[PDB]
Amino acid sequence: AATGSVTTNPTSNDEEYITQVTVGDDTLGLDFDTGSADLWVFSSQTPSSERSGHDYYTPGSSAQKIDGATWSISYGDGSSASGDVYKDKVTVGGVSYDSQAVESAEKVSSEFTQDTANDGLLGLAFSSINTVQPTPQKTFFDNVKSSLSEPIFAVALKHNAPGVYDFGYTDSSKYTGSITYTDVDNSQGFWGFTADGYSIGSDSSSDSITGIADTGTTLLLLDDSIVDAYYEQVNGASYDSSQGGYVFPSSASLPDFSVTIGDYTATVPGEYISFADVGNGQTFGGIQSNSGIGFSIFGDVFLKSQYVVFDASGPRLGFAAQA
Ligand SMILES: *[C@H]1O[C@H](CO)[C@@H](O)[C@H](O)[C@@H]1O
Repeated sequence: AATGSVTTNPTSNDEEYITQVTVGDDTLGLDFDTGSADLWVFSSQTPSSERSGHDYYTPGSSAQKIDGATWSISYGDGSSASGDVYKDKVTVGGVSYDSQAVESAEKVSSEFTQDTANDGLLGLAFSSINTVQPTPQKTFFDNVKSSLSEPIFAVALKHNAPGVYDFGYTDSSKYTGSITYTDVDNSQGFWGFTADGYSIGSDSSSDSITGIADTGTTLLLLDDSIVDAYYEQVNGASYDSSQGGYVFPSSASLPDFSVTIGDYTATVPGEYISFADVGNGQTFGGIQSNSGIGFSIFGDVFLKSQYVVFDASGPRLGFAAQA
């Protein structure tokens, strides 16, 4: 079909969002990641002991191995995954591509194994950063975009509730008002953009913020200057060394945080900033430092209050308030 949509649901505390997709003859839940250009899956090649409890892909009659191709992805916490590659049919809510490069996991870390609801990743960043070697592969969106009514996909992640991913069109029932666009910087392979300004509570700043829209990241990661400024507004807040971030009394009042895009305000309700309970009557904040990254990451904490349009023409990023 020229258009299609899929339901996406969050795991506990909105840590990640999983979306069902069909790969070959199998159906499994993958993490749609606009910060990655790889589509990898738990498979029949993954050790039985490592895929226990997971839905997985078994390369069948429609699979065509890309002989000699390998892939490997490493994460901050140390988690990793790697394996080989096959081309096969991938279908996302009616939109499919018959020969999508599917990266089969031959090994994954204990963290991945323990996260039984997560059976892989479906990268939505630019193909320029796909990790397959010796020759990188095209992402799903890159393969199907010309066949869509419009070369775009949109995301409306939600807090503790079902959300959606739209391909080839925007769904007017998911947002209010009109969509406001801003130019995208894909030089690093990400959906990079620059917010014109921001505001902590009712205190606005005329300074811009440059970063990327990443559905695969849990929190809203900003510059220390801004993170420190935000928690200065939260009574009892403090940096918890053992938690690796700012925490505060679970009952503390949290101000909203918004960023300005053109004439539109993308507001993160203070409610979403109270991320997770860490015991002792303390809560871990949804806003944390982007230290080490070099730039800001507009992750799920931020995205789940917005309807975001990823437009390949430009490219550009659009924002609108969720209905
Ligand atoms: C994708 O979405 C378009 C626009 O709503 C539909 O016309 C099509 O049938 C498919 O559901």
